[PDB]
Amino acid sequence: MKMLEQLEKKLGYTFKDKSLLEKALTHVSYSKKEHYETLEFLGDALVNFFIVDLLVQYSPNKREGFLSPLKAYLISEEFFNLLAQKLELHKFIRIKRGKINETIIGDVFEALWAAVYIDSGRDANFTRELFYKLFKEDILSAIKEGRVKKDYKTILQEITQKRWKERPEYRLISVEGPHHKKKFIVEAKIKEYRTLGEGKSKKEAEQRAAEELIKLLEESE
Amino acid sequence: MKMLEQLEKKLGYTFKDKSLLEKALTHVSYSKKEHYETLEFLGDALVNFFIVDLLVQYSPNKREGFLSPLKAYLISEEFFNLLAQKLELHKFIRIKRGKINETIIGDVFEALWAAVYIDSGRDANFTRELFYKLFKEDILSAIKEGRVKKDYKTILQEITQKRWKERPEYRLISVEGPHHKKKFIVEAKIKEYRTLGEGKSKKEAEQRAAEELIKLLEESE
RNA sequence: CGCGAAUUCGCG
RNA sequence: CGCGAAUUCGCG
RNA sequence: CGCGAAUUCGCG
RNA sequence: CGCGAAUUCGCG
Repeated sequence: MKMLEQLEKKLGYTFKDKSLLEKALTHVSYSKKEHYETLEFLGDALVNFFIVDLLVQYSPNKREGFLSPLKAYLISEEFFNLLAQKLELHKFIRIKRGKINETIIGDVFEALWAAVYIDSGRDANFTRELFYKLFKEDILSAIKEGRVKKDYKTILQEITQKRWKERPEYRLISVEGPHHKKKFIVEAKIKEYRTLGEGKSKKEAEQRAAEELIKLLEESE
Repeated sequence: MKMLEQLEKKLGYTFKDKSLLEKALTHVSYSKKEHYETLEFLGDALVNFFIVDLLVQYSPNKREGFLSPLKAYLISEEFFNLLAQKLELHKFIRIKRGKINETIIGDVFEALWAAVYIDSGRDANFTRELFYKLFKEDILSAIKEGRVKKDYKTILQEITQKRWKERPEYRLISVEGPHHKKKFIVEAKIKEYRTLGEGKSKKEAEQRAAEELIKLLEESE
């Protein structure tokens, strides 16, 4: 296909089986029999490994407390899209009109790499170098500027300020258990949408509620 | 023969560098800045990959709905402990005798393969085979035989009947999500104790709840 | 112990 | 319905 | 679990 | 209509 060649040209790899490359680009809404779903599964574990290995090598601090935040960002939907954009993935994806979104691009990106892996005769070392060739420069850049992930409270506040010029209100509902290992439950509220959050401290609880309240706000669109 | 050599043989690999192999086997509580924390962080990613590649290649059903639960069981410390028996890590692991539990063994399991990976000049392929060499059948064995999920409810019932002669009471708290994928949340209670659980079905939720209820039904009387 | 039932939970 | 478990009741 | 059905939502 | 998710009722 005139299109597959281009995508291959960008990756610097030619598939020994065009049906495999095509499968990774095909969404379930295009072909109920052969879609990226399964490769997506394998790519998740694959890309995860590539990124985690780059992290433990180029991170100024090796402790888990430090590395965890960075990983959360590196394997996030957001970042995967940035990297998928260097290939213009949306252009080559085969899906039904109006069903595409950022969650999808992120997955085909994962599947895409599971494809190369398998098509290269499951050669891990090879796939990894190809991946770094195209993205190592970008990954080390994120690690260096400490790019983390915004917590739910900050995200919620922005969402609710973008739409209503208002901020949610958290309130303490109840307290329970023992004094040493206390249980908190807070209520996140915006307009008339409400969610509850449970946790060890008032803050963590709020973080939970905010996360919930964000899900709720999504569907109300 | 030395401790290491004894393991290197049961592992089928002779470390170029001994320090690395002995680091993966150490617990901070013994070696202040020479424990497996970091290696474990990479090993996790490395092993999750080794498994996922094997799972999506030989699994009967290659649907994400089917594989997802299988994975959870395959990379669980619970399972890693079973695989670990092949080596009896609970014999070479260096630690202040009196804290070595199940989790630690798992972390060491992951941390070990990370050591192999590095000492092998970071040859994922090589390390992967060495892995299948030892655990391929075991994994395949568990992949197709099926997971005999733990019946927390009945167990929980066998306890409250033993200590209070009264069986537990479950209670639905909420139901969220689209009707094609509802997400339940139930609250299990006994006498004056409470715990929550959530799942794709009431039964599932009831289990996740009767579970946490047991973990806490041992932190009192 | 065996036989027959009940209640509850689980699996099929 | 069947199997299993727990706790009961009856019979042998 | 198997048989017979209802309801809601998703997918062909 | 057929698949699939969830919730139920009758029978075995």
